[PDB]
Amino acid sequence: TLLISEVLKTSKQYLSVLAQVVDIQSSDKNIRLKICDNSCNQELKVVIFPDLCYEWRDKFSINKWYYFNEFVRQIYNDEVQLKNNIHSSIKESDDQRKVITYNQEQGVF
Repeated sequence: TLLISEVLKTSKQYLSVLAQVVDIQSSDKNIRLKICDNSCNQELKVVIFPDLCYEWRDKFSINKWYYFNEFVRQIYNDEVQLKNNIHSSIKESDDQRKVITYNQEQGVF
């Protein structure tokens, strides 16, 4: 598995990345995500296409970590992103802690 910091600069065609989903857009027949690391301060755009996108439609959870396995690296507008492809696979990370915090409106203090 490569870090997003790696992904941003690698020359590989195929990669696998463990990362957090910080944005979901289910805009029809495709899922578009932003994913995030602890290696970098930048997000990475991921597009999940027909086939794969069929099972992940309503599945993704915000801030959850997943293994994106054997995705394809591409460049669009000077921006690197990853895409689904025939060999691709996605798995929820089994070692993740759900933390629930509440923030209080501060104008009260």
